[PDB]
Amino acid sequence: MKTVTVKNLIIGEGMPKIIVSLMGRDINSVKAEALAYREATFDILEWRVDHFMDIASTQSVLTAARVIRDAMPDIPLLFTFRSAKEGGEQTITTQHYLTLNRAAIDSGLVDMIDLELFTGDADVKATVDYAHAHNVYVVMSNHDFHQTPSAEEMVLRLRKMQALGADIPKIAVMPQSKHDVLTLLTATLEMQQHYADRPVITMSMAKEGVISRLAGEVFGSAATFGAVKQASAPGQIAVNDLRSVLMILHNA
Amino acid sequence: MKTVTVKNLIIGEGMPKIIVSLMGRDINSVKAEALAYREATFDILEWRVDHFMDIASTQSVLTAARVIRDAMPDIPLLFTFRSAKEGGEQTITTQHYLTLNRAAIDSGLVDMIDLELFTGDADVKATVDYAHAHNVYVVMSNHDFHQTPSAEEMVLRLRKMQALGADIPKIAVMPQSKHDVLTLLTATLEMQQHYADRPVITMSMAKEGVISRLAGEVFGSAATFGAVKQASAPGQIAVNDLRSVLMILHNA
Ligand SMILES: *C[C@H]1C[C@@H](C(=O)O)C[C@@H](O)[C@@H]1O
Ligand SMILES: *C[C@H]1C[C@@H](C(=O)O)C[C@@H](O)[C@@H]1O
Repeated sequence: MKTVTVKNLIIGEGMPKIIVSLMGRDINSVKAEALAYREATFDILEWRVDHFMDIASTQSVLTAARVIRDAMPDIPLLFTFRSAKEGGEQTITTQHYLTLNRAAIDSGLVDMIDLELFTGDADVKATVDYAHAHNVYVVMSNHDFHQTPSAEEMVLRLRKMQALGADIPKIAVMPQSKHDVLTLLTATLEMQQHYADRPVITMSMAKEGVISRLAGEVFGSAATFGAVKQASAPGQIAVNDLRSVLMILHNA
Repeated sequence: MKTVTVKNLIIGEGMPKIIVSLMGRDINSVKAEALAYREATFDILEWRVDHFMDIASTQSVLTAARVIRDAMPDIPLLFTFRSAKEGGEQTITTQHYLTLNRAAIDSGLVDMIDLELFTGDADVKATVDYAHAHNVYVVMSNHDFHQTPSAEEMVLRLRKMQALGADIPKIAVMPQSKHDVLTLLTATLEMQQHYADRPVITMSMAKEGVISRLAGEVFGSAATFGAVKQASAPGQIAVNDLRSVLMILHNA
């Protein structure tokens, strides 16, 4: 295992780390959300950049990143543009997606970026190497909002992310049955037992999958997402309730 | 599904029911424990009769049952002699085991008895029919403190309990790996999806199995055990923490 340490938070040891997602449509709402979020308790702040409407302007995006960093100078900050293709709010070109992520890297304002695996291998690898050259970590990600692949497919997908240089592979899948939730846990455990080179983040979405957001410590998900007021994906529970459960499991 | 209702508690619907176990070595300690336990919040009281030292006297056992019922007139009360063979505190003959359970049935003091499947089919069936003739329900049980059978074996074991007339089949197994915890959840889900005639109670014991004590609602365990001060089996957590988690999952 190679853990990832950002600002004295160690990802891949101990209790799963709690991530919350800031969603602001405009600069004023980003400000208001940042000031509210700093009164919540969590480990990592994700900025969901795809919720921001003025996406075409790299400088508008950077101004908003600074509002967030100014509000929370000491928080681990993860910059995430989630494509509509993978369940996010809007669509941009691949070149603009890469430009935004590289601008985030260059700014020094963010600790981590999210890179979607299915952007394409060559672009992903080049952007991972750019991030690493500038001391930014990569959460490499994949989301299936329709269905759950087999455990074997999910393991191979997470292993491919590792091979492309991901610091933290991540997969979120949609259960169509309770059995699909167990499939996601099975894949998570296989990574823990047999492919334990990088911390991985896994989740089964929606109501049936909520147990997967709670059981990260035993089966090997390094982080989990909670909701401050609105979920950033189906199945997230209130962040304080998430924290309560994680502590009970850590101390059991 | 045929649910089991005891004193306005419905087992096999809604949130898993919380069971705690009263362990007293003698009549004075049974008294003290009953008075403490009635200041805890839970759904079913199990009296672990095998912890009681004066086991040879049916009348001493009945006196202790009455102390408990007097302290808690409205609680669902489950009478359980757990054999040392199945992880309990002492050994008695099969005939004395049956005598104690029948005396409990006859007393009107208890709502449910525990009957261990591996006592033997004919004795178990006869005692189930005696319980049913006297309006007492049967939790039919099996415990493996060493290892976890396959999911297929556990399903067939729980189905056999159903066939012998169990109102609530129950299995507790010891994981030797994290994979074994998933095996127990898999068997539980198979009962929910394909053999949903009776409520079943399932648990993977010890620290690795604790998630199985929390995830009953999603995968189909009808009840779960918590600890008031001391666990009655490995892996039980503090009852208030158990209750907190169950409510979070019920409301997620
Ligand atoms: C990494 C994904 C995970 C989503 C989830 O399923 O909780 C939340 C979303 O904001 C993140 O980008
Ligand atoms: C039915 C068993 C279950 C045990 C457990 O694993 O929690 C506790 C014990 O007192 C019960 O009789």
